[PDB]
Amino acid sequence: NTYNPFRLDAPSMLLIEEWNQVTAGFTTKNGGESEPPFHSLNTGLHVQDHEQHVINNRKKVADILKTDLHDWVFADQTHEDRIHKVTDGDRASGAFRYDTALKATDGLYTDRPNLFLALCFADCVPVYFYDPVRSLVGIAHAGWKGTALGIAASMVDMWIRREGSNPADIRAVIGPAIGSCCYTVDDHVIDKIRNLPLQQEDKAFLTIKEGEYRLELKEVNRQLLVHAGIPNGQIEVSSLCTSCERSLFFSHRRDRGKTGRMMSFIGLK
Ligand SMILES: [Cl-]
Ligand SMILES: [K+]
Ligand SMILES: [Zn+2]
Repeated sequence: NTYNPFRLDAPSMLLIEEWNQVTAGFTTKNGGESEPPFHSLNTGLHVQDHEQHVINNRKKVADILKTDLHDWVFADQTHEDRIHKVTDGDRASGAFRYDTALKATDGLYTDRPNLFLALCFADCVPVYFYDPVRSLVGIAHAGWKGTALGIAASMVDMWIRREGSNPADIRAVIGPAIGSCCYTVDDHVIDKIRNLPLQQEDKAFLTIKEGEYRLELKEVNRQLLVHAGIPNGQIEVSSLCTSCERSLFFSHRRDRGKTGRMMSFIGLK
């Protein structure tokens, strides 16, 4: 299926065209230095890959975007719902060492120029946020936990309440993540999903058999953005499934737990 709203600058980059001034995108599996099981453009420092290879994969992505890795900010992602407003002082945090990545953080946004925000992915849902009026860019990492927590709606509530955004001005993109085609969950997950402040929670999951459910994590997040006040017309959901697209993405589910991570990135220049 189409890459839309992304454009493929092969091999390594998928770029959100309409936003580019914002630079936003998502990396692919290809064009890196990492050995199996991280072949080849692994960007995670937390998956026991060779550290120098990950920094070089990041150094290559930073150079394609004609930026410096010193102006990048990374998160210690704990699959909760903490959103950090990145400022100049946060520069280079987590970019070369995981020790300085933003602790227990899964949402990032900023209004400062030349400051690139970065989240790691290999099946979970990447969300992008852009307010062209307030000149805010943001990204959030939503697995099933972050989805049940509504980390995507908190980004919108944070822009509305702390930053003075009009929710009608906010644009959002949902990137490559695991589709319902390849994702089944137990009651423990579904009970937490169906407890979201959405009334149409069950539109995103079905029952295969008792205790096994198919779940579309992109759709719950899209529902949470519309609930939060973003007009549905201003949300674009990538159809790409990280499990299905074997030549493009790492997938935690397909690869049986030991694999690389792509990254989403956004920044203003
Ligand atoms: Cl439970
Ligand atoms: K249903
Ligand atoms: Zn799939």
